[PDB]
Amino acid sequence: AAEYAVVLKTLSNPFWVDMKKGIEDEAKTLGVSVDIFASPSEGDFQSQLQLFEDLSNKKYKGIAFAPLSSVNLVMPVARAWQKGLYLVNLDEKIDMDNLKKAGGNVEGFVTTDNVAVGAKGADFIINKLGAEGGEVAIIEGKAGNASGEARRNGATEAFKKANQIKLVASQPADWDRIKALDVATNVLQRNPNLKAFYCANDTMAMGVAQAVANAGKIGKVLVVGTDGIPEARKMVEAGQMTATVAQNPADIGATGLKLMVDAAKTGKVIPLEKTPEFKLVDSILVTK
Ligand SMILES: OC[C@H]1O[C@@H](O)[C@H](O)[C@H](O)[C@@H]1O
Repeated sequence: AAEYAVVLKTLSNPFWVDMKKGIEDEAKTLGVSVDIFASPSEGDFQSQLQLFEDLSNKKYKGIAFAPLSSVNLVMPVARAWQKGLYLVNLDEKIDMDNLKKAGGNVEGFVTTDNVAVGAKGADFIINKLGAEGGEVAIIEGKAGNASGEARRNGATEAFKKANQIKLVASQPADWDRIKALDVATNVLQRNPNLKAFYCANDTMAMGVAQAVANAGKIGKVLVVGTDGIPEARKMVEAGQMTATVAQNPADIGATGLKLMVDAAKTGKVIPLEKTPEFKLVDSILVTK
């Protein structure tokens, strides 16, 4: 067992594959050993809990983690903090109110500005639709996930400021390709004048693009994703997706590791009452 553990969401999604490789590179750069785990699937709240708990029970100095939901890892993260492990939250913000109640904290949180991500996606759709504007929809991540909610809120508030836009639907598809395809299919059927989807990640954006194609509407309905996974960047380049707000999961991972290693060197965990370190990794809009 290595010095440090990492718990990621699922390597079924290239975003997490790239974060894993970023962390592995940074561990070599820093000269520290890392064990990296992930759940089979997005659905696996309980397994991810048991996985975290199994790690906390061994001899790791620190754990960096991206929880599947805001709440599923609260109790095991508290347990690790109590035991004196250096904890870093990656990407997906844990519920800090529930974590405090459980008697835990984290050294730091490393993420994208997910409000600005939503805003960039919406601002690009507003720019593309021009003065005519029209009806738009948001395809959300899992309800209550800080990542998704922030992108929903940034996009919504951007759309609201533009008179010529009407947000007709804003619905969860739980980071799932087929659920995103079903939701978008139904949004299209109910809203024959839809002009655009903003999608809180690329897994969902690719299902949305498939819904648009199925309805005969490629190019006529814009599709904007988030993450910049390889298949979405290809869809963008080929005009099957309009754009994606790329993230840098390698840098989120590498920055989170270094924050964990820097914290462990102080030889005391953050006090319950202290505000964690906060580091932002840039986003970039990818277009044709
Ligand atoms: O795992 C689903 C999604 O989780 C979010 O928190 C990440 O920032 C990525 O958008 C990822 O695709």
